Amino acid sequence: MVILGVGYFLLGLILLYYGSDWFVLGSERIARHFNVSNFVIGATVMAIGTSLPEILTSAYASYMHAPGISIGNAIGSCICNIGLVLGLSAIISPIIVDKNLQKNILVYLLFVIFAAVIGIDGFSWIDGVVLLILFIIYLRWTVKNGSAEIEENNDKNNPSVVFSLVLLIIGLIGVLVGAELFVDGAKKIALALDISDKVIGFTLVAFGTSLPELMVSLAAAKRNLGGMVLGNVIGSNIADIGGALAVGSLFMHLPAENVQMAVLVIMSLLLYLFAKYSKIGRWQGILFLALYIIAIASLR
Ligand SMILES: CCCCCCCCCCCCCCC
Ligand code: NA
Ligand code: NA
Repeated sequence: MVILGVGYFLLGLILLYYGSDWFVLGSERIARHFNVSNFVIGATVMAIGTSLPEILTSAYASYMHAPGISIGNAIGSCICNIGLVLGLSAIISPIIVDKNLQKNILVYLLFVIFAAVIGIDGFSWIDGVVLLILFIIYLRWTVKNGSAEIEENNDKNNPSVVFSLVLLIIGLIGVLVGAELFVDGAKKIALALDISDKVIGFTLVAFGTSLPELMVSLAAAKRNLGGMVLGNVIGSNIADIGGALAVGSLFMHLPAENVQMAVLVIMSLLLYLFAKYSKIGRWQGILFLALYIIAIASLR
């Protein structure tokens, strides 16, 4: 069993590594094809793609009468995206945020503050419907503001668009399967070593759901695509709240997570202030990483 486990683990790392880059490359080309910014493609296609694990996990957990895990994982993912993912990415490729993207981050901040407020006494299915609708509105508003598309499908290099789309799809298949092989491999190794417990198990799952955002953003950062990185942090958090958290609330009332929500609000405000008045570079990234470390050391 340890052999299959090692095999799954290594293969997962390989698929994550090359899949993340193919996903980024395909997504960037697609953005160019359809006259939208990297932020837009990051906040829509890439964000949703990489958040599929959180959404499925939250749905499953709530359906299995574990709403605490459902909301814990969703908000935990948001803290990870800003703290670890953006933190690492900012150092690799410092990001200067233009005016239009600043506006988008501000709207993101309003969304998070709104969710924190209505979730003070937990989330009901009605809160979830509301958050889901706002999720949809955000996406359309983001696409419309970030698209200077001024041509029809007949104006494009359609065979090139096909290649880009296939690269994107295969990339995404790579990162999602890779993330799952990683988790299952590590679980098999832990089981084989007789060191598996529920703490290690849930830690493995929680981190597994975040591996796609992590690898994709790092891949984007190494290619100096800061707008894509930023899009795929902001969009993932909204998809995690408007999508993963909301869908969880549809199966069961979710318990309040006021401490984690407060942390997310503060990190979001920080992110906005940096975007608006400075940059998201080395010491901003250092700060975000320090806050993430404090979070994983002290949050229950
Ligand atoms: C860059 C990848 C390096 C992998 C190094 C692996 C060393 C042995 C790791 C055992 C991990 C066990 C994980 C489940 C507890
Ligand atoms: Na995502
Ligand atoms: Na994810």
